[PDB]
Order: sequence, then structure tokens, then C-alpha cells
Amino acid sequence: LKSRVILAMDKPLSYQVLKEMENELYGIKVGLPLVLDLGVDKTRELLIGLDVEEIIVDFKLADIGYIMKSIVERLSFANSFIAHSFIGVKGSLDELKRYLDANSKNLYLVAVMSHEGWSTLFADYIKNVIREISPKGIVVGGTKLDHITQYRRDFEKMTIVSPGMGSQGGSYGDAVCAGADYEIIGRSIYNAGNPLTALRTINKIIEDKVMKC
Amino acid sequence: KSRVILAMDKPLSYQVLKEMENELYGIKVGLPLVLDLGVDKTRELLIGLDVEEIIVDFKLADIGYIMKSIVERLSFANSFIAHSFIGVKGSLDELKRYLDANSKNLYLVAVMSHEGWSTLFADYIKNVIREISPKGIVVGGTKLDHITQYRRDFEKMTIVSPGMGSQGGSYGDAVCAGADYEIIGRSIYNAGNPLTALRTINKIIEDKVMKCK
Ligand SMILES: O=c1cc(O)n([C@@H]2O[C@H](COP(=O)(O)O)[C@@H](O)[C@H]2O)c(=O)[nH]1
Ligand SMILES: O=c1cc(O)n([C@@H]2O[C@H](COP(=O)(O)O)[C@@H](O)[C@H]2O)c(=O)[nH]1
Repeated sequence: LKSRVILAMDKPLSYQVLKEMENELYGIKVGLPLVLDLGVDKTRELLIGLDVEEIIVDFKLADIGYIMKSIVERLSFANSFIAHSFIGVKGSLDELKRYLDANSKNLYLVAVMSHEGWSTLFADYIKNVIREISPKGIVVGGTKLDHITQYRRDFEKMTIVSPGMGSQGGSYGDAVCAGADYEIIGRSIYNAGNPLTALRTINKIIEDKVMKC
Repeated sequence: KSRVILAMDKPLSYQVLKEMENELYGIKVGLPLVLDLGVDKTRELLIGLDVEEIIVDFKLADIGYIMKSIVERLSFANSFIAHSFIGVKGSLDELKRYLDANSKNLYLVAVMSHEGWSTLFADYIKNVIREISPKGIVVGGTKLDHITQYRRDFEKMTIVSPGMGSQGGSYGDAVCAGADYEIIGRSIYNAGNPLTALRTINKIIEDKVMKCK
């Protein structure tokens, strides 16, 4: 089958390794630590040499609209961007969404985070923001499986991406089983002795889990 | 003495900054700047400057591991801004610990300046701030009543307030409402003569402060 993995590239991997990974990943999530290390120019060059379904730039955008737009205009190599939902619509997400739509870029909104300290106190407000903005997708922690299932019910056509797998405790495939489309995986791949073997192993586990699912 | 923190969200010349250094409290480094110049040239530009405080503002809003990875790359700065919404355990707690270990200041975004910022989480945010006990907080200068309220609630905290000029805030009103410093971007860096703009703004702030004091 086809991979459900989005590589969280928060640290550089060699072109050699990434080249082999191309056809065994759904996408790559480009993180701020990576871009700070390589610079925008070299980040773009790196990705140009790669062929994956989706390149997602994730700077966890959470500012006024002007600043979020200023950031994304500098990163045209991405297909999609991640922003927070909690910042709200007027003068923040509305401006960003307008710009991204005008430039044929996708938006993902952070709905529920993976760490224990995240509050789900404001799900009604968060859902309204999401419903209002109408992003391509949302981020829902793979450590919060019940939230994944809840969000999939409340948003049937939404792309759901789920991080917190491996390092943070999520067992590979549980998020997809609970309703996510893709699982975001960072350290368990890029810090592995052999990141390629790590990816191939994970793809197997996910395949197995989904079937028992 | 200046109460202005220059929001450097686009490059300005070393030439100009050197004249500005003695007429500013501090400089807030924005993400578009660092994307443009790269980290190493950002370092070079700013360490070569003499201001009281350099605050790196990438609106930190991730898990602890990632937020720490980000700030470790910009440790020349004195202070960092993070969102309070993301919560404590596994996020802000790890960041605060790391920042403390390195004698860095943390500012938490408490109330944002745009219209879409919800008052719904006011109590939750206050709790996070009490739990973390950061050096300062960010409270929108377009939200003067919130500044005053937050000043009463956290009399010992540094309050910095953006939204002055471009977003409609009148220079000095934020300080008069009880903020220590005002954050100002476009009104200065997009001015025909940024130096003149800053001097004009400093004059306006001084006049206002002398009246509200
Ligand atoms: O709630 C969230 C949202 C995220 O985007 N992420 C991101 O998912 C990735 C997880 O990386 P790791 O597999 O090494 O735990 C990181 O890029 C992180 O910023 C997360 O961990 N939790
Ligand atoms: O609620 C907030 C919080 C901010 O940090 N800011 C920051 O304050 C600055 C405002 O710049 P400007 O004066 O050009 O509006 C920007 O760096 C922005 O990211 C804000 O505008 N509103």
C-alpha cells in the first residue's frame, strides 16, 4: 500500500536517505529548527531534489495576519502550512487564509496538541474557528485518540494529521485507526541508527495495525 | 529614556540601527527578519548593537523539545516570547526550565492585539502565567483595559504592548494603561525615515507619559 507517514524533518537528513524515503512517505513536514539550520535557500534546494505528495511547512503560525502572511510569502516551496487555531479569525487567520487561497497553498490548523499540558477546555471555540476558516486539514495529537475520533466525526472531509508517535508515546497506527489520515513522525525516524530501516519498519507496523483495526 | 521596543520584522541597515540604539529600549527580532538574513547574519547584525534587551519572537508554540531546539539556535538573545495558550506540562515547563538554566527571560503572550483574539480563555491564560512565572507578558496595546487589569494582577511583571501605530494604538496609551514598553514595527521600519519616525514617536510617548503620570 501507500505510506501514511509524514516525516517531521526537524533535523537534517542526508539527500541520500531522503531520496530513498520519497516513495515510502506521504509527505515531509519542514520544521523551524531545520529552516534555521539550513536557511530558506538551502531548505528549498534540499526539497527541490525530492518528490513527495505533500510538503508542509510547520512554523506553528500564531501571530497577527500581517506577520503570518509575511512569513509564508517567504516559503513558496511548500504545498501547505500549519497554523494555530487558538489565535482566532478576525485580523489573524482570515488574512492568512485569504492569502493562502489566493496562492493555491493549503492550510492545516492545530486542533488538539500532543503534550499533556494542552487544554481541551475550548473545543467549541476551536471547532468554530476551524469550521469558519475551512482549512484543508487539522492537527490532532496521536496521544489523544478520543479527540481524533471526535474530530473525524465533526469534520468528515477534513485531512487529519497526528503527531506524538514513537518518542511521545503513541503506538504507530493507533492514530490512523482512530480516524487520522496521516501520522507525523520525527525523532523515531531521524535519530534512528538507520532512519530508512526505521521508516520501513514503521510502515509495516502501520499496515498491520490498520488491518486489525 | 525610550519605552520603545523596535519590532524588527524586516531588515534595517546597520547604519540606521546604530543611530537607533541609543533611542530605543530594545529590539524584538521577528521571524521574517531571520528568514531573510539567516541566523548567522542576524547574530552579526544585532550583537553589534547596544540596547538593553534583545527579544527573539517566533511566537513559540510547540512541544517542549521543539521550542528548546529553536531557542538554543538563537541564544545570543536575552529574551524569548512564547504563547501561554499551549499550556504547561510538556511544553512551557520544559522551555522555562531551559531558559532559566541559561539566564534567559521568557515572555508569554497574554492578550493579543487583533479583533479575533478571544476573551474566552482569559482565566486559563492567567493561571498558566502564574504557574510559569515568566519575566514578562505580551498584552495588546489595542486592549488598554486588559493592560490595566493585567498590571494589577501581576504588578511585578514586565508588560510589553504591540499594536501601536499601524494597528490603531496611540503611542503612549499602552504605557499610560500600565505597560512598561511599547512594541512598534511598521510605523518605524516602513517610514520614509525610520530614524525620524522613532524620534517623533519617542517625543509623543514622553509627552503622554508626563500627562498620565
Ligand atoms: O501537538 C503537536 C503538534 C505538532 O505539530 N507536533 C510536531 O510533531 C512532530 C513530532 O516529533 P517527534 O516524532 O520527534 O515527537 C514535531 O515536529 C512537533 O513539532 C507535535 O509534536 N505535537
Ligand atoms: O498580539 C500581538 C502580539 C505581538 O507580538 N504582535 C507583534 O507586534 C508587532 C507589531 O508590529 P506593527 O507595529 O508593524 O503592527 C509584530 O512584531 C507582531 O508580531 C502583535 O502585533 N500583536
